[PDB]
Amino acid sequence: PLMLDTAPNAFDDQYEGCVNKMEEKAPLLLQEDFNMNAKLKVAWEEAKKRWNNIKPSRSYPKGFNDFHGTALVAYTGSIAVDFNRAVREFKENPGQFHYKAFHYYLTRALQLLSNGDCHSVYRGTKTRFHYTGAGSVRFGQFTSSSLSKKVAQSQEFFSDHGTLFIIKTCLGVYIKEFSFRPDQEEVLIPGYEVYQKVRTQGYNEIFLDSPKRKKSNYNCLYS
Ligand SMILES: NC(=O)c1csc([C@@H]2O[C@H](COP(=O)(O)CP(=O)(O)OC[C@H]3O[C@@H](n4cnc5c(N)ncnc54)[C@H](O)[C@@H]3O)[C@@H](O)[C@H]2O)n1
Repeated sequence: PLMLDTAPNAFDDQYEGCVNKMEEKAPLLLQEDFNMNAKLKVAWEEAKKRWNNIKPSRSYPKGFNDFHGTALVAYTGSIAVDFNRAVREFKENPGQFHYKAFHYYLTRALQLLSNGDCHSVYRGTKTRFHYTGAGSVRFGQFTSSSLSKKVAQSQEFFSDHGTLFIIKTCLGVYIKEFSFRPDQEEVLIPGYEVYQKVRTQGYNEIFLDSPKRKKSNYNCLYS
């Protein structure tokens, strides 16, 4: 089983106060990430082509640029697992974090896309999660969920050995438009959202309620 807690070791940068500085420095940071992360570079190049195709269909929040769009498209792609792991295990050995720019752009994409609306979402997993009683919960990593319980419980994401999270999120963003899917009705939740009410029901249902945005352990680390 995996532990569900406040994600004390996750890279949870919210970039409070350094957005202008990051928008200037992240392009350089991105080249650095790529130079040491071949898988990310490939996922990004492929996502940039798809973004090019998606972009004309609609308008995006002011300040939302191609980096934000390409990061989000890439995330719904195959790179999510490796990225999330790197974020989750950050504090462990923060010398080899090669998603410095990627983490910023994806974080900023969701910040720009989130109006504040709250959602009832569901997330299915094939690995059992155990709440270790910390008092509250943060996912740490960016966390995918769906507006549809059907989707969350589908064999694609869930099995009896895993967990179904029933979540009320107010920072999650409906990113259907961006996904290589998009019938997954995905709501992407930032890892720094805190759920003040945690309730386990049965062996595989975890209810996460009372979301709140709280300060992160890291802030503008690479700015
Ligand atoms: N899960 C859903 O219901 C759902 C709805 S849309 C969606 C899509 O699924 C794809 C992958 O997303 P996902 O977030 O499941 C990938 P996520 O990084 O959760 O991968 C899950 C695996 O990573 C490891 N892991 C995850 N969390 C932890 C943890 N807290 N501690 C230790 N190890 C952990 C384990 O191997 C776990 O099985 C994306 O394309 C996303 O768009 N998933």
